[PDB]
Amino acid sequence: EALGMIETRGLVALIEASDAMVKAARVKLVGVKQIGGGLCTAMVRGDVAACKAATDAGAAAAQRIGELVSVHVIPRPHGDLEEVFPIGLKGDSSNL
Amino acid sequence: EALGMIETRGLVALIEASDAMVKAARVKLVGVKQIGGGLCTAMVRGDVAACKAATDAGAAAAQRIGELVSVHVIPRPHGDLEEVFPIGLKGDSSNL
Amino acid sequence: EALGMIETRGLVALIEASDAMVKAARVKLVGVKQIGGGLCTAMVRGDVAACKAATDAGAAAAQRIGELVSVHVIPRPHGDLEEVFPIGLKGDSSNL
Amino acid sequence: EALGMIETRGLVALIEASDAMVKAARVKLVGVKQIGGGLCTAMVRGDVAACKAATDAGAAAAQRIGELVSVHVIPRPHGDLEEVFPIGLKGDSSNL
Amino acid sequence: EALGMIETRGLVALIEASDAMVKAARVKLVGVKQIGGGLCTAMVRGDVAACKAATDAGAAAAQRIGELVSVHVIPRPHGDLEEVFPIGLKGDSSNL
Amino acid sequence: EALGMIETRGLVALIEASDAMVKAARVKLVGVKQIGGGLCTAMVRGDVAACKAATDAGAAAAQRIGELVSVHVIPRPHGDLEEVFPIGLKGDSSNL
Repeated sequence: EALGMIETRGLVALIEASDAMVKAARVKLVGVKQIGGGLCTAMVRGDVAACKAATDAGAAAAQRIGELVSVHVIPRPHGDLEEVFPIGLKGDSSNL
Repeated sequence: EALGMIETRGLVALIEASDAMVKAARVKLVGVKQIGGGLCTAMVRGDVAACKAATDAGAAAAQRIGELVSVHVIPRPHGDLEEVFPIGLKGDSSNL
Repeated sequence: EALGMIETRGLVALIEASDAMVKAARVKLVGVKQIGGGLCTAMVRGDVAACKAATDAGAAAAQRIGELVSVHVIPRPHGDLEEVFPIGLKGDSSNL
Repeated sequence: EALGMIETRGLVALIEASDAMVKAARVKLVGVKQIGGGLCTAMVRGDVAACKAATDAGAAAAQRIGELVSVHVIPRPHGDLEEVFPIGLKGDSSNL
Repeated sequence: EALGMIETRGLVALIEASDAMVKAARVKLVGVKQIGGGLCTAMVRGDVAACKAATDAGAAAAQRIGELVSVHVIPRPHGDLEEVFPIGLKGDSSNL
Repeated sequence: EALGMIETRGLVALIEASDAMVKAARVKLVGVKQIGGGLCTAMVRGDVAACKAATDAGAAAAQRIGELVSVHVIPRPHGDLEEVFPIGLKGDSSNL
């Protein structure tokens, strides 16, 4: 499955962006990660088309209420990514 | 149930904003999350009307004593949001 | 019991502010929370009068040695606050 | 094995940089570490040639979408590094 | 016992300041706490005279190599402080 | 044993500085600590001569690729330091 991601500065932009992604396409919200500085990121998985609709829906909403840091789709993420980041079809992670 | 959220820069604005939300409407404070940078966020659930009264009460108070980062109501949050964020009618989360 | 709170930027202001609060009135220091950015907050509980004496004693001291972010008393905090914040007469929290 | 590393300010640059590294050379993504301030770092291991191809692929991508903080290859990292940093051929670490 | 405290921006100032405090007087290093933003604080306990010698030794050293945020002695800290902060003659705390 | 320390703003400077320290002298990397703000610090132990060679090797490298915050050797660190900081000849710490 492809991967879509949205970064926001502020958590309410990011929760709203996520609700938008998920309502706008068959994508699944799989995890969310903050890195300090107030930066936070949501990840979704689904079909490549969906992740483009998703992240495009989610970017819209973020910008209406927050501050988008970045939006991006990786169509075919390396399986190696699922080991290290909270982007994985089964609660595999991002809790340490 | 709808979802209301308030972000503040500083925790005493946010505790006061929360006491305000909860006193002003039938909404329930369900969790609170910081993301570094001194940003912190409270979430409430209740009827759509309540979450508008709540967050409108809470914004007032925040601004009197702190620095509101953002206020917002999502009337019908996707169930997918409850998996990933501390917005959930049963201590399901935001402890890892 | 009422609730008093002091925010400081820097932890030595905040420890001194707390020693001040607690020496100046019958209030009890119940917890302390940092939110990154170097922001940290102390909470006390006691009679409404005490929490005004407390926080007024604590603000004085903070400002002599640090940087007060904010001071504030909520006379009758909603019981809902004790679920989510380290403001509670019994080590109920703020450890996750 | 050599060690390659990419730092980004923002996590979506860094996830994209990583997918790039790993697709562009026989290197293995071994861990990722944030240090607050929104700084985050990915580490890869492989042959010296690979880690140069990797990190050069990963830098490209980071800069297209984010803000690279730094890129660098250490051809022959001291074994002492594997004790203290998440750069190690076997989930040995960076969880405390 | 009295309480002395030093705040530094940067951890090597703070480790050096601590070695200084402890070599210069009969005070005991009891804990150290960071609050993000790169702020970190060391606490010592001993006789009031010692904590003045200590913190005065420690301030000197900090300023030679770092950035002192603040220095301060509280001669007779409320017992309530030992519940909430890492200032306590017996590893009672500051691990949650 | 003496103690050497390097602070960097950015983790790849710091990993490179460490590989340098350890290759340049008989010193041992004993731990590493971040304090938010993107500040991170490595500690080494060895003979006083070594820790001067080490930290001097490590500073060089840091500055070529990052931003050194500070370098410093304490020849004879108080045993009290090993209780509170990740500077200790036996995985005693800095995990809470």
